[PDB]
Amino acid sequence: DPTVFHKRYLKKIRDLGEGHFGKVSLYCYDPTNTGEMVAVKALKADAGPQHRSGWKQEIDILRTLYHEHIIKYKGCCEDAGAASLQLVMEYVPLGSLRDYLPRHSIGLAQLLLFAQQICEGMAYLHAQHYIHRDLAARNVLLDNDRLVKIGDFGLAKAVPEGHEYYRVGDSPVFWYAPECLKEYKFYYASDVWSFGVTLYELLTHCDSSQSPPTKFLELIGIAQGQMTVLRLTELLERGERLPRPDKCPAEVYHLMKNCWETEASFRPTFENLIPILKTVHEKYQG
Ligand SMILES: CC(C)(C)c1nc2c3ccc(F)cc3c3c(=O)[nH]ccc3c2[nH]1
Repeated sequence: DPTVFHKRYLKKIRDLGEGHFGKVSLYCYDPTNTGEMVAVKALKADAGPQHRSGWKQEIDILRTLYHEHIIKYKGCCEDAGAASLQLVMEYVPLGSLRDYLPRHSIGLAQLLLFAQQICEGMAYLHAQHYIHRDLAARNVLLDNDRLVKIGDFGLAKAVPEGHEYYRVGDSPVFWYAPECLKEYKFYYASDVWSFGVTLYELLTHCDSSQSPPTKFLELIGIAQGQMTVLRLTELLERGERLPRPDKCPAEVYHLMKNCWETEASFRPTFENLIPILKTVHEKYQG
């Protein structure tokens, strides 16, 4: 059953973040009056046809998802001037792990709990026959209780019923498995590769000097898209991998490497990752 927010009662507070197709801002929704704080995401200015269709897909997908570790869809708002809907979501005031981790002292057990929660949301997503396609620390958000909420479903897709992959502008190539780069196939297992990269980001505390783009660009250089993807594919097929983060346990690095098996069918499922991460979280907790 639909929920409609009325622009007449939305009062902008501040900007929060920029995703693939939309910008997110904080609003007070006050049909009285104070009222509820909500996040509102709107189609970016100068959006072309391809962007409007991506944006429509994002709203359609998020409208169907309902889980403790997926950012909560609240409703939509019409913007008649844009001829487009605006997406209203819960407000999660700690923002993304990309912005949070560099600014706080966080232990290994906490990082592994974040990872477990990411796997729980992703196991749910895959249950529902969607792939995310940009599973990266920038898109993992934290609520006031530091509970993980996966966000930015801008690239997400329904995997055609009867299949284990979706056949695929600017892609987040430094988070992508070789089959995505080379075969233009995005499997459920391709999101698991991306999770491995995200886990690497968590263990490096989202330090920019250690980031996946920094590490790969050191080897590939700035180049055109096609050349970048070719060079990246070659490195990955030859077994090149992101290094073990300082202070990362051997078994946690082995977990990353398993998520980065070149052959997709050898990677763990998100369902299996849940108890694996639970186990290592408890181990390093006490
Ligand atoms: C970059 C991206 C599109 C993933 C994004 N950033 C935020 C965000 C950043 C800081 C903050 F305090 C809140 C949010 C936020 C939010 O509160 N709700 C929904 C999405 C979202 C968000 N979505």
